[PDB]
Amino acid sequence: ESLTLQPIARVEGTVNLPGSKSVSNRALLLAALARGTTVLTNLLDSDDVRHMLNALSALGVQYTLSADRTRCEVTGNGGPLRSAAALELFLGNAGTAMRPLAAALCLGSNDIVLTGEPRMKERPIGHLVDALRQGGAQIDCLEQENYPPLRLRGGFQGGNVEVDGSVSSQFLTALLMTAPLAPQDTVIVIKGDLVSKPYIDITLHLMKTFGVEVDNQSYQRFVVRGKQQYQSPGDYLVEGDASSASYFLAAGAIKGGTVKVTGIGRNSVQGDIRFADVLEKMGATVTWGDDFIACTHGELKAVDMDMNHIPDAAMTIATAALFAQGTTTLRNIYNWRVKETDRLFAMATELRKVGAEVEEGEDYIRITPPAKLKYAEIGTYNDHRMAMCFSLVALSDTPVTILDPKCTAKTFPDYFEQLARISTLA
Ligand SMILES: O=C(O)C1=C[C@@H](OP(=O)(O)O)[C@@H](O)[C@H](O)C1
Ligand SMILES: O=C(O)C[NH2+]CP(=O)(O)O
Repeated sequence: ESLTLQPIARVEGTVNLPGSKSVSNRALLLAALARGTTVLTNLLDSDDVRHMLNALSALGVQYTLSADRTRCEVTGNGGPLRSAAALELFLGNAGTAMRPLAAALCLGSNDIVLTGEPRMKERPIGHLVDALRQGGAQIDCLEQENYPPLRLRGGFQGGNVEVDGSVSSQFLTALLMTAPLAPQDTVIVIKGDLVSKPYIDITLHLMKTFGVEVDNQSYQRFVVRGKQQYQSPGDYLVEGDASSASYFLAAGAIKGGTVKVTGIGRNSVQGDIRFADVLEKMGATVTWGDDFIACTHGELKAVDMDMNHIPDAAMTIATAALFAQGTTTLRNIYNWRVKETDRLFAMATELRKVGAEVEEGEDYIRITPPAKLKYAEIGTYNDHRMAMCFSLVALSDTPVTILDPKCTAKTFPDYFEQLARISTLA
């Protein structure tokens, strides 16, 4: 399957964003654990959220979904999830299901196997397993240490644990969400650097919404009290996805017009709102509201930036760079290599097909645009963001053909229709 995007002369309009994947999967898990019934509004319907919903169903969590799957009423368990069955749960390639559930299912005495798609068995989890085992959990890595599939037999108590923060923030996120329900207090020491720090902020905001605080000592040590229970907030509004927003804001920066996204704004908890600052640095004009961000085209110039704070939206800069004057350098993005695909390899390979010169560094990418873009069929590596990032090539005089366009469904099933709504073809 393939989708050819014809050249787009102008983009403009307003996009009502689908829900945030990151917020959706945290909110579902916390609602499942909490005391009380939580009503989630603007929940994302996408593969990663569906895998979480299916796992929660299999684990006995009671919830209802609206017809469009964006409103979800969760009856909280008031405690750790429990199953009497020797289940195997398939989690696709959803890190925000696999990592949080691997920790949560270490509470108690279940016997559950977590698995997923082939790529998920190549995505690291050992830093999380190590910390959970230090806290008393029984875990078997059925194929190889540091990777799924995992057999979880429970037993997490708490105590003094160390977690490496240098590969994924999700390991720390998973520990933080599980530790409050453990029988003992947990002190989490971060071994070295912490990547993707804004996602830790999301986790802490969500936990606070659900009635639980922790002592964050400069992102280097966390003190969590055990014996707690999450408390439903009642209604909870899931923010629009700021990573999904990046494509539309960039499209405005490149080929607007003014493109406005709604459902996020200056006070959002998602770190990817900071992507708009990069477009501003490149020369676009950005306007902020409490519930919108808008971007208007101006002449674009390349940037050289550390992107560790926005690793997902950073991919959008890599293709927006094709429209900027000069060489763009994106630094401190090593964990691109351990995500839906090796994104440093994939982005460099596909950028070259449209004519860019690319230096693929170990943990950075340097992109020098060609004078004129070339027509290419873009491989997407079963990676939603490869498809969405390369859609921007069509904001030029050259079409682009996106292979396997349905991979956008990991986070954004209707991406191409939403892009078309704001596009005027040349
Ligand atoms: O916690 C989260 O919601 C996420 C954390 C990030 O992963 P890393 O911490 O591995 O960079 C990000 O890439 C992912 O899409 C969502
Ligand atoms: O969404 C992204 O760009 C990266 N997702 C990684 P996951 O959410 O599967 O851990």
